[PDB]
Amino acid sequence: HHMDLGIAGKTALVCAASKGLGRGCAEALAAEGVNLVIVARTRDTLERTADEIRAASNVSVATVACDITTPDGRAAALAACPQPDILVNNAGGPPPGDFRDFSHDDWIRALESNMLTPIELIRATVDGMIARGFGRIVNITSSAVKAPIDVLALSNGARSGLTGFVAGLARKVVGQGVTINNLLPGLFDTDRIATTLAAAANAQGVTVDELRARRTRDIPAGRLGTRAEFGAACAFLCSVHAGYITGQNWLLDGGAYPGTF
Amino acid sequence: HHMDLGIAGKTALVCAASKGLGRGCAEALAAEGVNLVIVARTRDTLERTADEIRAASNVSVATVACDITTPDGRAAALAACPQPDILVNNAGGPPPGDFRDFSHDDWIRALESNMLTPIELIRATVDGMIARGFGRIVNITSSAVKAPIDVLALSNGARSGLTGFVAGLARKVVGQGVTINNLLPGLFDTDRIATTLAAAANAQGVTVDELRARRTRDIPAGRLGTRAEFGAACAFLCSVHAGYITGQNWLLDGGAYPGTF
Amino acid sequence: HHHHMDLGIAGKTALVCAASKGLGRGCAEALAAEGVNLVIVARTRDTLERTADEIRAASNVSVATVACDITTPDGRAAALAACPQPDILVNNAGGPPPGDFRDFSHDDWIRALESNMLTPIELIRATVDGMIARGFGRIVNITSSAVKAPIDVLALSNGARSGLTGFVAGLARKVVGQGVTINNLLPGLFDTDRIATTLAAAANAQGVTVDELRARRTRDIPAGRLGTRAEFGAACAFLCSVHAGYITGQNWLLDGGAYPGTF
Amino acid sequence: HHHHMDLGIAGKTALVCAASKGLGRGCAEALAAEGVNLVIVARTRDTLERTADEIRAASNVSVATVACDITTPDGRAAALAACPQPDILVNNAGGPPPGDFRDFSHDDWIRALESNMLTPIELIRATVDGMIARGFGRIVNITSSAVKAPIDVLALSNGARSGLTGFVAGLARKVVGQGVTINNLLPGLFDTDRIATTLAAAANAQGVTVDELRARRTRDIPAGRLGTRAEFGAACAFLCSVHAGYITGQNWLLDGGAYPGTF
Repeated sequence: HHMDLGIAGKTALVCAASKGLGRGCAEALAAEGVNLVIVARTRDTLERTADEIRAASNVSVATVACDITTPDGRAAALAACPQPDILVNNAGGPPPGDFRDFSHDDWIRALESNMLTPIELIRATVDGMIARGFGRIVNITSSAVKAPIDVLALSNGARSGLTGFVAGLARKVVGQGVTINNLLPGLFDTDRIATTLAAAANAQGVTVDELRARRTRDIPAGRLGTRAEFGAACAFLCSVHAGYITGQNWLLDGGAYPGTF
Repeated sequence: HHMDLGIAGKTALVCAASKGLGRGCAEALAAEGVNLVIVARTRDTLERTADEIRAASNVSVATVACDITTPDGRAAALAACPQPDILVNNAGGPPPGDFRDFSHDDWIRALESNMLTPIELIRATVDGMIARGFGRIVNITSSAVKAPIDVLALSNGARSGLTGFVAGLARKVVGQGVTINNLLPGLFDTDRIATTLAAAANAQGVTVDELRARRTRDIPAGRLGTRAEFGAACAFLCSVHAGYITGQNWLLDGGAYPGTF
Repeated sequence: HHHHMDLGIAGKTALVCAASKGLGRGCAEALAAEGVNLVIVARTRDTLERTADEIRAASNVSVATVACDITTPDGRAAALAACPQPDILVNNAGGPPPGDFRDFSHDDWIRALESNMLTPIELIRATVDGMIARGFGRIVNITSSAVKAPIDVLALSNGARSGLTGFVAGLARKVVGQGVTINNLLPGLFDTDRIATTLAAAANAQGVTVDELRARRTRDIPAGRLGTRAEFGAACAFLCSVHAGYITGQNWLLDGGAYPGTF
Repeated sequence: HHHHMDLGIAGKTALVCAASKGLGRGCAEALAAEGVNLVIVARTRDTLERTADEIRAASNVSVATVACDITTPDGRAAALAACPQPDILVNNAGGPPPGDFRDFSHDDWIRALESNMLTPIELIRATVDGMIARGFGRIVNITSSAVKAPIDVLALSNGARSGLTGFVAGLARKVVGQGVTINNLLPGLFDTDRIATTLAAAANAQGVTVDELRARRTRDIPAGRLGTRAEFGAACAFLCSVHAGYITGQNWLLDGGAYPGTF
């Protein structure tokens, strides 16, 4: 009698889910019987990922290729999934830089991608969850929310704004059967991280294996995270066993962040 | 293909597990195939709880009736479970009061029960976990660690001391396959809470149903927690999917604590 | 007889936002008592120039005024023309009205982010390089105790002030080695004209006496009183002092113990 | 010409623990400059009385000394006999040596809890009722930046100082409405004699120059320097002032930005 998360037959809208942590979340939810609508910008990769999840599990996997940060792209995703039980917010962050070089429009784009679009997706779906007495909102943010990185001012700001908004709203809807929680990944072994690592490796003159050992040395767990274990945490939060858990900021970083809290 | 926590056949030592949250943890672990050694002070209740878990699951459930806060009682528990894979620390807190009335010995007893005994149990078992490349330590503390209650100075102090100790040690052993995490319960529907509630109800002149509605009004989720959902969180932390999670303080309180973090 | 604390900043210059009344005026008056020359900003001219008159009489520093809207590019340019090289910058702005985020338009979010996050960041961007060049800077952002404990009806300022706080944390570690600190002051409930006006409208809306509603909110404050703009300004002045150069990226809660978190 | 900050506590009395040198001496000297009469405590007589001599010459307040061990009942009684009714209490004690908790005896934990948690709590218990009766009290506990970011080799002080911090949080909300505040100061790395002695033994053990090891630890501090006992004492004095009565249960980090957490 293994752990039954109790969400088979529910529906999840999973953002930026063709690769990486979003993909890991979709895979974990489908493995528990959750039907999916998965969103990304690029058609080809999104379709292959859907084909793989569909073949591995026994659920439907619809796809929306769109830019969810625009009004018409957001409407496209919501038309494909108008009444989700589960919403996984997720978006790429802006490139590193010095805030002296960021325009006003740079700040707006970052706030739209990593704060206002998540809030609008919650806005559009939360009343249906309330009416049905069940909802699970999981926002993929970053361990930078706990310890902001110097060169990531844009996502430091935008994701911290989402986190403060979530803290207020989570307490408002939990009594109606809807939880809202944030997952804060540290460094995870995704294709994006790998091709990023290969960028700074050829730049810093080091090998790719050498620079990987350096970033690992700063992780007490001595490894990167995997998209499977991240998806597993997402699935548990979405379960019928987690309805007393809301407004939480779960750090999945192998202990790298040094704070007591 | 539901979620396989991957811990069938492992061994767990669960403290103060004849009733309440400790019992819920033991039940959840046994349901995932974990063989148990369960500890309490009173023989009769401990044996009935073991009989019930044994009958419901297919695992062995050994019992130790002892006072784990003494050297000889701690040795009794460790003799019954010398090499656990999983350790669940758990102990009743001291009664409420005014610190002007607490003796030095009151402080010592509270520190022994809720801080030093957990640390000694970790001390006695962690090297075996390291040698085997796997360990899970879960400390049941309290939501008071995040927002200390005026009349619970003794447990406010002792549990905060354990929490600070854990933060340092968790980062040291995670690379060796051992995680250490704290579960912070809010108000849960246990027999202890119920008979406590009936105490302050006959004292304050109110009904038992009236005082229950009052404490609920301060919980945004509009209900008390259950020992099953608490045990489910413990089981997930103990799983092979949670090895990148350490040093965490997971609040299970229906959103009552108002802080962003 | 006794020495008493010399904050060491006499003759420096502070740019203080929304300084015509309330907490911003408290910071301006506390800095003026330390010998800091002032440029004070507000949208309306009449009240702002009256405040300048009164600070000039009460202190021995120069006070200049800019009536402008710092949430626009033109208003920010006007402020920086009048104070191009501040040693001290106090960011400060009123928050948006409360409501339910399901009734917010997209522009409600943009305006809240502009007022309470992007405008402070832009003023920091425009002033920090001069502070670095002189080896001394003090930036104090007036945010809110709501940053520690958000409530759902203040969704707009919850989000925007939290976003500012997250940015500040990153930048503060980058510039402290060059003599610039960046810290946030988080007020609970303070005895200002704005608060007294807002409280009266809630008492008339709820059908209760102003005394009844004042007492109710005081019951939720362990200190049993409201804060004063003077004690708030005093904390601002200490952060701006030569004795606070090892303090940066902090979020100092001035709320009479109202927030119950250990941290 | 300029007024400069009057902390309003001239003529009050402070009991300052481990005040013969280092951060405790910094707090004593900062309070004496505000007109606060002193009772200063340390275990050894010669250094303590020398410090009293020097503070007396530098200030206009009375200084009394108690050579005692405040970790024992007798030592605490001696301290309270010499200062039965302090307005201000500064708790302060050196922490245990570093090590691996698997090598600690049970008594190692008891002694660490006594020194860094139970002794401060007992001194608060012995002095708080008088502060309440007079409507004014200031308690400042010197803890450590390790309370925010514990490292495993400091397990003993990690646990004991965290336990004190959790107790303080609860009590601080109970007494602030009666005019008593309780706050914690969390030092990072400060330029004291104790630190210089410890650093030299690590440089001789590691086979490196003292300069080499000093530079290495400074590289981990964004401020690029060590803290001073003077700026630490200044923050203590501000918390002890009449301008800090709305501040309680706080944990002020003085570490040059070393700890990277937003909060």
